[PDB]
Amino acid sequence: PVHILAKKGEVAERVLVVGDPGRARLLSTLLQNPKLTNENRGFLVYTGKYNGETVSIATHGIGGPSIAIVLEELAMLGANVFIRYGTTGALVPYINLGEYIIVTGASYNQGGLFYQYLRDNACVASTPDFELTNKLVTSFSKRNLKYYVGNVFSSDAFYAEDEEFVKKWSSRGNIAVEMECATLFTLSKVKGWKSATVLVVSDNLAKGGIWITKEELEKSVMDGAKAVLDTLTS
Amino acid sequence: NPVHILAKKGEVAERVLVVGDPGRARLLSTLLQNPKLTNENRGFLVYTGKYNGETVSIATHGIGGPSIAIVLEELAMLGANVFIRYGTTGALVPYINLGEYIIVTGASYNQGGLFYQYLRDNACVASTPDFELTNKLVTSFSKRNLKYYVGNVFSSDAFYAEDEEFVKKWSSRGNIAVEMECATLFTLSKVKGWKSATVLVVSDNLAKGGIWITKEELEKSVMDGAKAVLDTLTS
Amino acid sequence: NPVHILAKKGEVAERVLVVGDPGRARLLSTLLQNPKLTNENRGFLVYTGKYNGETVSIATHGIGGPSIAIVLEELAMLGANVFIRYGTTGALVPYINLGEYIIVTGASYNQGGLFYQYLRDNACVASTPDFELTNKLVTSFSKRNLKYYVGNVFSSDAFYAEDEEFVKKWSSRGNIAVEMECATLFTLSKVKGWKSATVLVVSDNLAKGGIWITKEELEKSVMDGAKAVLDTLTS
Amino acid sequence: PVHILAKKGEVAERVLVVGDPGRARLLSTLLQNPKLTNENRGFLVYTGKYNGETVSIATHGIGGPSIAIVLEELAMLGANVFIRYGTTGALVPYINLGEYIIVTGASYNQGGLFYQYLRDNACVASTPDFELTNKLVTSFSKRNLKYYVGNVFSSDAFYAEDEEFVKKWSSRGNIAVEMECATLFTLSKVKGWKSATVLVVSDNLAKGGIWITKEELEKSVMDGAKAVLDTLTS
Amino acid sequence: PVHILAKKGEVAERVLVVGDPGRARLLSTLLQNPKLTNENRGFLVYTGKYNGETVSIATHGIGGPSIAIVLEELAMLGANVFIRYGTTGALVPYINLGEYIIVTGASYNQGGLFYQYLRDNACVASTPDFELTNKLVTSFSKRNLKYYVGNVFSSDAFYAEDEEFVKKWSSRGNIAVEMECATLFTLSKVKGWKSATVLVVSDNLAKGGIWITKEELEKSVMDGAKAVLDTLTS
Amino acid sequence: PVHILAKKGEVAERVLVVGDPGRARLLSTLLQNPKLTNENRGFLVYTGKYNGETVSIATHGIGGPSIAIVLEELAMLGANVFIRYGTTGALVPYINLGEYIIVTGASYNQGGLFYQYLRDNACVASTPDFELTNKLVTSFSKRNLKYYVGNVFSSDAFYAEDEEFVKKWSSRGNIAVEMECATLFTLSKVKGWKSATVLVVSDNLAKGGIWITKEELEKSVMDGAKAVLDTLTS
Repeated sequence: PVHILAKKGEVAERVLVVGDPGRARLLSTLLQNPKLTNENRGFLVYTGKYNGETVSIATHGIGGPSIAIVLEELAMLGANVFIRYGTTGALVPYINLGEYIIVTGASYNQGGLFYQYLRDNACVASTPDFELTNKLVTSFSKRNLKYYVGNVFSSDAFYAEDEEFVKKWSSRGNIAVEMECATLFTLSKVKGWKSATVLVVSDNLAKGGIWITKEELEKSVMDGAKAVLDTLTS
Repeated sequence: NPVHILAKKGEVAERVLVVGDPGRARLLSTLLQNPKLTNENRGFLVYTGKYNGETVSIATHGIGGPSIAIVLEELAMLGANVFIRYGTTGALVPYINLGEYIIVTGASYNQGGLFYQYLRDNACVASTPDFELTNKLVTSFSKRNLKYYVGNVFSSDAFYAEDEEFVKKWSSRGNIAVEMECATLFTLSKVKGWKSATVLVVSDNLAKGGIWITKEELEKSVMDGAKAVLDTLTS
Repeated sequence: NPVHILAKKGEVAERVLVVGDPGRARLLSTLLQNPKLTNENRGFLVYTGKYNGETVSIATHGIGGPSIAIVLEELAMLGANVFIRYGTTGALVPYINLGEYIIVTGASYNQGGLFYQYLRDNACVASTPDFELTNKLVTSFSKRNLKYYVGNVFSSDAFYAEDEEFVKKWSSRGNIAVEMECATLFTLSKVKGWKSATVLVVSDNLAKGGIWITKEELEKSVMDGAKAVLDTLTS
Repeated sequence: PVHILAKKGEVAERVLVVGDPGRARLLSTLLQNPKLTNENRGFLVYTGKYNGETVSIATHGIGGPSIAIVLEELAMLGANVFIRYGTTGALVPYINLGEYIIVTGASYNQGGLFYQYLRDNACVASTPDFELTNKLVTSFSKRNLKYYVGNVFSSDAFYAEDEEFVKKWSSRGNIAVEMECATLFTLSKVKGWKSATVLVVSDNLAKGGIWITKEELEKSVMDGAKAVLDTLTS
Repeated sequence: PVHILAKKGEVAERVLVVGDPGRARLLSTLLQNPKLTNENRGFLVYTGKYNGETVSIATHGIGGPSIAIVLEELAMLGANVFIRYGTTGALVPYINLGEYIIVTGASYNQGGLFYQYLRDNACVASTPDFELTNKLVTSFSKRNLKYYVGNVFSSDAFYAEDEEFVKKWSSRGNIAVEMECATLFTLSKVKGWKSATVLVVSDNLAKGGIWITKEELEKSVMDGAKAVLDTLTS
Repeated sequence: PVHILAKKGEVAERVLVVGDPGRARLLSTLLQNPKLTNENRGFLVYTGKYNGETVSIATHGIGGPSIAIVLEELAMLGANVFIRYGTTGALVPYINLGEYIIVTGASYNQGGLFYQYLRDNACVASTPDFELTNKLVTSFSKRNLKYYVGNVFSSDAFYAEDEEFVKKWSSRGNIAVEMECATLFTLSKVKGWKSATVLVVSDNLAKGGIWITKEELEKSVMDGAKAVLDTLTS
């Protein structure tokens, strides 16, 4: 571990991963006796208790290259189950801000990180663990939360322009866009890790007029985190 | 109008079980009530009957992405919108036994041709089946006490192309079996708005020597799986 | 051994006329002396008889590169080494009339899948038929006073994929017609050392409205062309 | 900007960017009257004065996707001159630890980010601003620092295995490897920004290793930072 | 015409194209009352008479980019029929030095020039005109010359190393390697020009031990040129 | 070498390369006691002295494939420092005819030549030698010549149509277009040669046109050549 500087036995087997260190710390308060195991390079990691089960909440930063490093090092420290909990922008009009999307697969443009790991340009199925995903669905529905199940496009260029973005990716079967799922899923399949993803809808690209308040999004993040933690400790 | 599948509108059901071998289509039609052959053009046998109070069609798709794409497109033009592929496959992992089943959760594939023509560029669009439908398949195979494994498959386009590290390469990429039509089915269904899924009967294990099964042991496996699929399609 | 074409060794001739429609294979077998069905597995009808004192087989290859690749591979394993594809096609240029023929000199294609698996990279390997064999086809069609055009074709993998400038794009690239198996046939024959060629019956013109021909006018066209191909195969 | 929440007027036109939030905090002590203008998502940004000019030190995280986001938002807040200061692994045996590499270009594997921005697979020259780079050579020369000028490979997969890694990239004209330069240079050429990069060698992939010290590196990092600030304010 | 500076009516409709200006001048002596119409940038072009038929012999230099420019300009000057006459290296052991190969198609690596003309990476059939090629075969056989008919690989890198070169390209259906055929054929199909190619075997890559004398190769070049000219004026 | 038939010891380590054989002949008059060491295939090579150093002026023809062959053979004959001096079309409105462009990098479309040499599709940084390029800036400055420093697009298809040519390449950080730089730079990085390039602007693709004269260009070409020779002998 060059970036995450935790010690032997500090990182839990099951980890809730988020991109924003602010969210990691915030969610750490849902744990019992949470301990900061790492803060190097801003990647905050907390290990505490949830439902009497030891788990960790880790920061993975933005982008495939970043989350790949974090996952590799966390696994080197004992982690083998990862559930990414993040924010996304819907690509379909019917989804509201504050609702969730349980990811079933990730579309991505070839090259870069994937070529280095896969060694060629084959489109390897980028999917989460079947079982873990169904467990998330039960957990969310059990908590009466509004979620949608579908694929997402994992973009590498947040600001790159594309006048046909929404139609293009929505017509391709994706209902939302974020940036780490493809990497998380593919690397996991290749390394043998059990992974899944649930995203909180913070924006709707198919409706640049709707908005959620700050207090209403943090409540959405908190309610979902509980559902994810129920799953990580089930 | 369709130029390969010459069935008339109203002769193809909304729910379709698709298989590659026209012989399997004929053999499975016996599971339907009052089965009627609605097409035989170009050898693409399509039967339409009932099952569980639902009208269902069993259609032949031939071998390969190009062939299945054509059949799916035409069936859809004839009103089909729910497809469940029931095929045969070679396992890529040691622990999966012959005659057992694989419920597909995704398909790996090499870019090019068909995908480029439909998608218009070389993006790796997630090639996955309908979530709801796939879980129902699981439920039906479980309710009928059948041994299944859930995982991704590699949809190859060249059955006989040589590749020395084939099995290890694709199994290390998270695929547990290999066949040739899933990527096309999933991706095209995604683009066209169709609900699709797939279950495969393991007829070979590329990871474990050359173990075998009696011809009858295999037919039973195919028959048992067909019933579970038909239950799903009509659930 | 072959797992799709279940003909036994000695049941498939060295010279094979291959067609995509199993119905055409049956219909053309009548041109052979003492035609015998040597396979029907998976609908791939293969007939073997004589013509001009030569033993010849007529085999079904289904639709698409993946399908024809499998059939060619297995027929070859059964001793075949000379293949002449006789199919149907859509002209990309205005001046070619329905029922007329196109003797293929090359095939354009989109890289990917099958080609990548066989070639191992994305090189554009010249996809051309055997020179000697193609000239003989020309000679036979000329000797039988049939109207043919000689030129390249685009071997598409997605029959229904949308492309607004399709006809102009491919015709401006030097292709006079479009079908789906030539690139695979030519390239694979090149790699495997087989002698292959192809003649196509024009059943549609994508460049000129929607002119048509009687069903019988078409069958005659197919029959007349089959005779010329059989003459070539046995010359 | 949704990531860097600095107020307009809180980010300088001249920006020194580093991947580690920790390094940004440490280097802010080199500015006069340093103010923290952003803390969101861990992307610490400091603004202050140096040699009579307003300057900012910003965190870009790891990988092309992350730095692209940060550069775009800093640019939207007024930044137009960027100088990345990072760590790297040398690909040639003669470069010692603690020394510096002034980058003249970046090799990269075609990938999603470049495709989304460039709209095709063209290998656009990924180079820094010529003038700015020479000013860097001048500043590092004036401070008597040991540096080498050359191309670097901007990798997207820190942990991807490659049996011939060193031989391959060194034979392609690269003397070091890192992860954000290609993105920085290419994005800057497309956006019209002036950019450059200096790297501190913290490891040598071509040599068994060198005997240095956590404090020899500290000084090396600080010394270089002064050279960059001089350049940014030249 | 920026490179070939001929005037209206100087370039013939039918042109024999060779890569070496030395060969163009040498072959010009087979014509009657040959006139040098251009020598700009070394691209020597001669227009004379053969069998009472007006024809031209033009220099196209080495490589796809070079021959593409020459063909484009020659066509702009009235040319529409081109028969490339050059040298090649056999990829099969059974062909001797001084014999000829009548090209039926050309294999090539995608990209560069082809992407600019074709606008994407489709593998367009790169073949010569069917009729013209058969005419060459009759002409050579008529002159009792030893030729082979087959495809060739049009390489862009004469010195690029490839330890499996011969097996790779020979197993792909090519019997020889040169550098302009793919360009000649594809551009011709796209521009509507009638083209063909005959190559003189100057080397056998599948036998790095055989050699031909200088007087024996020039006789091979002269004998073949006559056969090609018979065809261009038939 | 099978193309450049110069005798070993007849080619200098320092070489000024130009595409036009005619320009090579014209510039040889700048050397002391110029000797023609190669005439084969039109690739005129002259060797002589200048500022107390042996120097060669060689012809490379048009396109990457041609220059690659010439560079490889000159290198086999002892050349290791190359400076290309060519003509170019500006992609930005502010550059006037007769002025110069000192190239800092080359954009290119992935193609056969790069694939054969690099063995894959990696976008290796195609840059000139940093030192050599600065020496060029110095020599052109000392001779009071008007130049601009920037990247160029190395095209393979002079006549390929592209409705948005200028906008596309200028927006990608390129200020001019030519055809051999990418090959020169990349091959040199892989082979260990020291290379650079200066271009004379003979046309401006972004502006209707400028009123110059065949003799203003002659002088521009001669003046630049002296600046390059000074650099090569610096």
